[PDB]
Amino acid sequence: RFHSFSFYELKNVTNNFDERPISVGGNKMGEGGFGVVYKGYVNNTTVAVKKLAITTEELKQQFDQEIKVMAKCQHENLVELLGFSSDGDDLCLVYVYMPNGSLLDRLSCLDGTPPLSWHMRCKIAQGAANGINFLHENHHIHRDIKSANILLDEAFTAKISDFGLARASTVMTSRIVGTTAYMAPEALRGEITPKSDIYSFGVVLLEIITGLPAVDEHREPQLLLDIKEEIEDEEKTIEDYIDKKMNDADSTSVEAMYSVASQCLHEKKNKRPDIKKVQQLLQEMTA
Ligand SMILES: CC(C)Oc1nc2nn([C@]34CO[C@](C)(C3)C4)cc2cc1C(=O)Nc1cccn([C@@H]2C[C@@H]2F)c1=O
Repeated sequence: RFHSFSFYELKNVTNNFDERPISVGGNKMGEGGFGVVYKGYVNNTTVAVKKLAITTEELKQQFDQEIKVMAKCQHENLVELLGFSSDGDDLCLVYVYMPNGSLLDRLSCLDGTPPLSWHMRCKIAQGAANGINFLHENHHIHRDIKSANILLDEAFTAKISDFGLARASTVMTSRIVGTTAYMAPEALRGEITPKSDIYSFGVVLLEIITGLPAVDEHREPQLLLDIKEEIEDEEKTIEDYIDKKMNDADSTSVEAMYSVASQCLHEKKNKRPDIKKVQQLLQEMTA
């Protein structure tokens, strides 16, 4: 069901992979560890084209791993692969365009976008949990859950992205991959489990509550997961950290979200809630 592109087609529709940012008149919209994301225009449709940039064989394995997961993983809250380019030296993945970009950039109001309302933040968290539930229900571990990997369409529907590190689902690995500021302690040690996705989602819930990135070079505490200490050690309250760029943050619902995040962020994996419980708790917050 995926359209095979020749590489030259993608070169043509991405202004020959103009690496300049969109604002500078280029085609680059963002980047990750595994490739650079470009805006493309194919058959009157705006698309996202990720050109993959780790040993070369491993890059191909991740390329195909995204294809295999995407082939079986279709959901409202998962980004949709449209096609690929495997011919040529470079590897390309073509996705449905997401007009409102990443949750990370929207939380930071990048490029002048308005602050997200608390009501929309709750819907986004629910949508993201629905996507993770689909992955876990179909026996997949994302392994890179983070706000940069939660994309938003024109209606701000949340869509989980980047299944290159995804795995089927005790099991350990020589390769520790992920985003350290979001990873569970067991994941930092090479353990591979769906419970590590829950911990990373807890950091995301914290980013949503506070509007702060998971790590900020010029910030103390520099890691957001550390603020869970100040709350439990009574050094600070969740009030002190609630994003001030909001006018509709009911205290009860916000404290409800911190509770879900706190449970997700227990260092012991087996004490973490499962995704269905996380779904249930998040639904109960808006009820
Ligand atoms: C987060 C970055 C990397 O992506 C985007 N940023 C955007 N910023 N803006 C706007 C518009 O007006 C603004 C003020 C600037 C917001 C629109 C965007 C669309 C995207 C996009 O469609 N991005 C992906 C779609 C599908 C998949 N993947 C995964 C990487 C794999 F391919 C994507 O990254």
